Amino acid sequence: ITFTVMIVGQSGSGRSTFINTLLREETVDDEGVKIQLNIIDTPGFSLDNSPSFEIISDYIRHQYDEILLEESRGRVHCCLYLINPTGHGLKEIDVEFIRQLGSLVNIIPVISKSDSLTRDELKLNKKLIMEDIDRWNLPIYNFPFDEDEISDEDYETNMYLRTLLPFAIIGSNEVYEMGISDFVILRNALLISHLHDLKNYTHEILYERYRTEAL
Repeated sequence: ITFTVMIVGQSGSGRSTFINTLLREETVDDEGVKIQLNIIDTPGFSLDNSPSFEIISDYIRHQYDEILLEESRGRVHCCLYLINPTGHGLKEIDVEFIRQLGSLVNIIPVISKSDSLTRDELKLNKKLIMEDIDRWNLPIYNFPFDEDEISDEDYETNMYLRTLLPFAIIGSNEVYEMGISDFVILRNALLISHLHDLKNYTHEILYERYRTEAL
């Protein structure tokens, strides 16, 4: 079971060191069965450095184009948008990127250089990025769940995952919190299940909207 995850975000901190904390492609098991993850990185952008995102937008659209093509005779299931912190909430480029591409790819916001900030600094930045997501109605993957199927306790876990957003993912992968533990290392089973929901979300609805756009 192959999976496509793309890393997008500014040079600022280090978009090149982030892939290591897990254009260039890189490949990396369930409850016995083999699961090969195909992570792909893009160049870091700055509003003036605009010709670097149109090719990401093209790649995404083009992957969805070659499926729709095969259905008439490789697509990205998750976007890890690296946000540079400190700089009060979300930038105009961070905003303009995720509103367009948020309809085509499952964007999940992450925070770069997490270890170079305090807990109070991190709480703040988390609060603001989320405040700018609401204000600009930014279409982010907010862990949608099957109302009847994925029920109770697993719901409580999903409410907690959403809480960790924007993911400050550092060290041995790990996500940082604010309040039992400071670093959260996701159950191998849990990460895979979500990957299956992003794989399914980009096929069941995200490709469906793009298919009913050209048709």
